[PDB]
Amino acid sequence: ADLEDNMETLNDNLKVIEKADNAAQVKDALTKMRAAALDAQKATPPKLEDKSPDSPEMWHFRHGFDHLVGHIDDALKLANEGKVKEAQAAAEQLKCHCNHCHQHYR
Amino acid sequence: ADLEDNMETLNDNLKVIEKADNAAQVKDALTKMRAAALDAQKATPPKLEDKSPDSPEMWHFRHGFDHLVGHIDDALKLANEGKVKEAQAAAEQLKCHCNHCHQHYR
Ligand code: HEC
Ligand code: HEC
Ligand SMILES: [Co+2]
Ligand SMILES: [Co+2]
Repeated sequence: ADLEDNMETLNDNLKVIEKADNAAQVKDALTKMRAAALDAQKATPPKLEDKSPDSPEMWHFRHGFDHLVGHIDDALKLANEGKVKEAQAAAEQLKCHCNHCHQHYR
Repeated sequence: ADLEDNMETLNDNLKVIEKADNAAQVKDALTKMRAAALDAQKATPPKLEDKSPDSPEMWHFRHGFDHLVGHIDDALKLANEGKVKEAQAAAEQLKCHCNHCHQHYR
């Protein structure tokens, strides 16, 4: 998988969670999102290839993935409690993370 | 001013930007929000009253204000460049910062 594949996995699984109505469905989708975010988390993206690894811009980009993963983890815990609607609300709140990183990068 | 005061300032001024009758109200509201966020960063939220100031919880709470201030500063720069519509568009995205911190700590 590459960055584009991981991003499509995140995109589609948000909608799977929206469409779902049970905890198993939400858990499975969040687990796939976690794997995609972890797969994309470590690579320096093309626009930052020439920046220092500890540069502010690279730091903020890496933290975007770290924080996204943290909130996926929190949503997964809600699904594992059987709290379907709370997990779905947490998943919808992930969109803020998506848009924030995209707005910085583009 | 206390944390409740700071949050009222943030709420009122975010809505001012959305409803701004003229462009100059946007910069004025962003300026007040910036100060409210830096004041709030010096408070302890009720749900974290029993936690160490070095807890992961207090660290993430304080950091949320630094990140909010960074995006307020980006919007202020747009306003100061005369790009007030772009600044108003940027201000609407600030709601993600409010929602993220609230889901943890409000
Ligand atoms: C940075 C820390 C990111 C986070 C968090 C998320 N995405 Fe992303 N996304 C990122 C990059 C570097 C790119 C490629 C360059 C570009 O500007 O497109 C993308 C791209 C996408 C795409 C494809 C283009 C598009 O239609 O927007 C999608 C569909 C996408 N990203 C989805 C997505 C979602 C749903 C996220 C949150 C769950 C998300 N991304 C987080 C960088 C980052
Ligand atoms: C953490 C980093 C926060 C950010 C960013 C924002 N808010 Fe907040 N808010 C936070 C806490 C911990 C609390 C609870 C305070 C309490 O004493 O109970 C709040 C509360 C509010 C409220 C309600 C205030 C009240 O009198 O009960 C409002 C209206 C509010 N917050 C608004 C608000 C807005 C609009 C923000 C973004 C611009 C925002 N807050 C950011 C913590 C944090
Ligand atoms: Co968080
Ligand atoms: Co940012």
